[PDB]
Order: sequence, then structure tokens, then C-alpha cells
Amino acid sequence: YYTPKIIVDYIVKKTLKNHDIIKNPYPRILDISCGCGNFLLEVYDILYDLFEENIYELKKKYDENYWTVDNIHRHILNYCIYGADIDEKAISILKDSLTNKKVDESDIKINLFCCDSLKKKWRYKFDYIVGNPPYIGHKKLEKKYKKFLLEKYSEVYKDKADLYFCFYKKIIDILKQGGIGSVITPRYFLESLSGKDLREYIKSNVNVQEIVDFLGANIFKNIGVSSCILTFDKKKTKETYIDVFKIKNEDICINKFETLEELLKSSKFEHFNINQRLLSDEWILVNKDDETFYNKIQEKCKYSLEDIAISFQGIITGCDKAFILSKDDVKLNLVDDKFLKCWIKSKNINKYIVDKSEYRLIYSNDIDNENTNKRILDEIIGLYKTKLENRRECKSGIRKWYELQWGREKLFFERKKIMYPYKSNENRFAIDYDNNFSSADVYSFFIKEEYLDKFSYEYLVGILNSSVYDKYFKITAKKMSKNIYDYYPNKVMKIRIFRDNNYEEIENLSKQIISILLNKSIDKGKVEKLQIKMDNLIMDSLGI
DNA sequence: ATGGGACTTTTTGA
DNA sequence: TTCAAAAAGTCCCA
Ligand SMILES: N=C(NCCSC[C@H]1O[C@@H](n2cnc3c(NCCCc4ccccc4)ncnc32)[C@H](O)[C@@H]1O)NCC1CCCCC1
Ligand SMILES: [K+]
Ligand SMILES: [K+]
Ligand SMILES: [K+]
Repeated sequence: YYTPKIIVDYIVKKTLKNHDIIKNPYPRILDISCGCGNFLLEVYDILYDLFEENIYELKKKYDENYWTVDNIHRHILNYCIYGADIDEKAISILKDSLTNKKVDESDIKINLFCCDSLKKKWRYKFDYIVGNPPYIGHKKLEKKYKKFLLEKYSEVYKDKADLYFCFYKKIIDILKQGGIGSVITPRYFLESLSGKDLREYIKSNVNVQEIVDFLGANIFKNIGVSSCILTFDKKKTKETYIDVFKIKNEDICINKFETLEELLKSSKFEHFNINQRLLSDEWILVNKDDETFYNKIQEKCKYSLEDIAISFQGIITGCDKAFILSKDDVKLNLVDDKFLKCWIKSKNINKYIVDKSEYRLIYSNDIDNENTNKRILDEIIGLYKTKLENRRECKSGIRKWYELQWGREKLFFERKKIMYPYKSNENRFAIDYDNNFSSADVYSFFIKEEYLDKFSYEYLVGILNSSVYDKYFKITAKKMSKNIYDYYPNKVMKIRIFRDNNYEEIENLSKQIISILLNKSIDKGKVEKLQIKMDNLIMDSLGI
């Protein structure tokens, strides 16, 4: 979890580069999760040069005996650097590092606190705040602790929110008037549904100076997280425009230049501005070309998928190894075919059509009692009885030990519907003809009856799989890792759709693609030509 | 050994 | 009663 030095230097320089040390020689710089002091040790170096370069001006303007170069080390540690961390071994190491910057005279007091930053009663605000807070999601966070966050941090922490939301809140709350904060956190709060309250909190309490979005790039080696750097202030400012630096190529190595600023100004990043006053509850962080593109589509389309469709998440068995068998597995001979459903994974979804299924789900909810079908329970499902019994609804009695945890409603699956993978590099919406069941890695919707005469499944997969809609969706989608976006209903169902003079031709092209994709000898190339023709029709329709 | 690519479970709050 | 969100993802190889 060590933050790379090139990022640490940038965040520290972002806050202190324009500090007027003559006007205020007592700046308070805080790291609320300082660890071993990746940031604070750099703050010390930057402060020391700042004081030494102006030592004679300070000696003249202020106590001429206090301001000597020999006194800078003590002054920094007594009045300027503040750290907090829950790990006492980390604080003990940082205290030793800060002491070793000078190399007892008299007992220098360092402002390091071993505590929970979210619980500490903070006695004063701070001029500058930097660091890299902990990230802990809803599954890994201790349940007794979550009761505390839901009580005391409800303005940013609810439901499936993350712990680092609370650090944004704490950092903002203890930032002095006119102060500057700069942190590196996961990027997901910029787009996620859970981050809505946090985005409202940031926008309405600080001026966001700058957002560095690394998208799917791997900033932390051997860590599966996607990062951003937020810089914000509480200055009295009227313009309130955000500098947004979005990475262009996710495969870039971060150390190509001596400094991060060189990387940002390079061709490896795009820069654009966003008006903070124009931010809705969603933050549309795109350049002017993309904003025009996005707005054209939004205004043109009179419907959304949510308007015309019923959406639902897939089956959640609660223990897949207990209920999912290969269709060639001999144990399926014990299971009556009335209990067996086709099962697909996200990899089975292509554009327009689903691979033939290779797995079967035992829809165990339809097993009436333990004595009629003893063989299935003893020889297939019962091999995982202990794990099945530990599921939440089994411990509370709502589920029998052999039942599916969230079996949903079979009738929603056993119908013509559209399916798409929950995480993908591109739009892949397929028409399911085979009553496929799936887990939560595949989402489904079917068309409401009253919209069937306006929209057909064949038309919908045509436009949703188009190049236009792939770009259109990815503008506001949640970037997860390198070449992975979330395709979840909370954004997929917000996709807006249109219907105009090109409807018949778009639908016809979609059927030709479906027909070719289902044939034995597939000449995939003609599909690409048809898709290009369809994309041109869609661009003609939307005026782009 | 590492960094990069394929692929994606069930726990959980509401 | 029962929905859907959540990557400090997870796992493997060359
Ligand atoms: N794998 C992880 N990676 C991220 C590392 S974060 C970097 C620094 O952040 C400090 N740090 C964290 N949480 C703090 C905090 N309050 C929140 C407390 C939340 C909590 C509640 C119950 C049980 C445990 C934690 N207050 C001040 N410092 C804090 C670390 O000690 C570290 O040196 N975190 C999970 C896990 C492991 C480290 C101990 C606890 C987190
Ligand atoms: K003086
Ligand atoms: K990443
Ligand atoms: K992992």
C-alpha cells in the first residue's frame, strides 16, 4: 500500500508550492492515515527548504532570535507536521524517522497521534491535508464498526458505501478556511451509485481544483484498484472551474518522467475543464466533443430502457459449487429434468446471441421435502451442507439448507429476454432464446408489454451494440479495471433510446446479423460490414 | 519471480 | 419478503 514516490511528491507539491511562508510561518500539515510517513517525511523536506530559503526575511520580520537555520528542525516538528494512524508500530517508526532528520538536546514534541481518525475529537483545523486513506468495502468492513459509520457519517456513508468516503468527509470537515487538501483514493466514487451522497458533499463544501483520473492503470503494483487524485480547497473563489486530467492510455508506466507534472502535460493524458456549478448529482467529466455528443443523444431520445423494460439480477445460489454441474456430469442422472435449468456465465454473452450453455443449475427450491429426493440431497448438494448452512438466510431460518439463497422467479428467466455481462470491455447485449438462467455476473431485461409495438428485441440489440452506444454508455459508466466497465442496471437502465424513420432498417440489419451469427458456417466478416452500415444509420438518426 | 491478461461469488444493506 | 451493489478484485501463466 506504499504510495509511489512520484505521486507522493506531486500531492505534497500541489498543496505547498504556492504557500506564503513569510505571511504564515506556522502552517499545519496533516496526514490522517500517515502510516510510516510516506507523505509526512516529504512534507518535512519541502518545509525545511521553504524555511531555509527565507530564513533571513523571517528573522527580520519576526523574532530575530527565534528564526535561525539551527532552529528550523525543532520549529517544523513542534508546529507544522501532524500525523495520525491506528497502527502504533507505524507511528513509532515515523516518530523515529522525523527525529533522525537533524541528528538529546531537549525533548522535541512531535504531533503524532495513535488513534482512529474517524473517532478522534479534533481540537483545531488544518491549513493543508495530504495522504492515502484506507479503502474498505461493504463485505470486508467490520459489522460493529459499520453501525458507527451509519450513525455518525450518514451524510456520506450508507448502504454499499466505502470507508474512504468517511475520510473525505473528515478531511473536508477539519480543513481550515482557505486550506488545501489533496488525496489519492479509488476512482469509483466519481461514478458509482454509492458515491452520490459523497459527491454532493464534496461539491457543496469545497472547491474541487483538480481531478487526476488514472482510469484502469495499475498505480499500486499487485493491487486491484483504480485510482484518482483529488485536489480541493476552501478558498474564497468565484470562478470554481475544475482541472480534469484523464489518462489516454492505461498501459503507461508511471515512472517515464522524473515528475508526475511532466506526465500530465504530455500526450499520455488529456486535459479539459469542468464547471463545478454545472455538476448534477452525476459528474459528467468529459471533453467538449464528448459532452456535445452525450447531450445530443440525451435530448434526441424520448425513452430510457427503464421506461420500457423490466430489469432483474440473476440467480444468487449462495454456493455455486453445490448447485451448478457440467451438463456432461454423471450426477445429473440423479436429477429429474424438471429441476434442471440452463446456466451461462458472462463469457457466454456475445453481441446479439448467447453461446450454447455448458452448465446446469439444480433449481433446488422446487424440491418439496428432504425424503422424496433424498439421493440429490445426499450425493450432490449435501457435499457442501456446512457452507450452505452458513448463508445468512439459512442461519435465520428463511431458507432451508438445500435451497437457493436468492432463487428469484423462474418465470422472469423462462421467456425471451436480453442478457448482458455484468463487467465487460464493450457493449455486449444478446437476445436469449433458450430460457437461460445465470448468476449475478449476467443481467437480464425483458420489454414491458405496452412498449412491445414500439420496440422489438431485434431493434434494441441493434442500437445497444452499435459503436455509437458503446461510446455513449462509456461516457458515464463506472470504470472498474483495465478494459472493464460495470454494466449494471443502475446505469444500463438509464440508457436512452430513440425511435424514428431508421427504425425499420436498423431492425432489419439486426436480424441479418443474428441470422449469420446463428448459422453453421459463419462468415463473420459480413457481420462487420452490416454493423458499419447500422452505425451510420444510428449516427444519421442522432445527428452526430 | 512479476506484471499482465481472462474472467467473475456471495455477502450484504435496504 | 426479496431486491441489487460491491473491485486496496481473484487466479493463472509465461
Ligand atoms: N488492507 C488495508 N489497506 C489500507 C491501508 S490504509 C494506510 C494506513 O491507514 C491506517 N488506518 C486505517 N484505518 C485508520 C483509521 N480509522 C479507520 C479504522 C477502520 C477499522 C475498523 C475496525 C477494524 C480495522 C479498521 N484511523 C487512522 N489510521 C487508519 C493504517 O494503519 C495504515 O497504516 N486496510 C485494512 C486494515 C489494515 C490496516 C489496519 C486497519 C485497516
Ligand atoms: K526582527
Ligand atoms: K487497475
Ligand atoms: K485478491
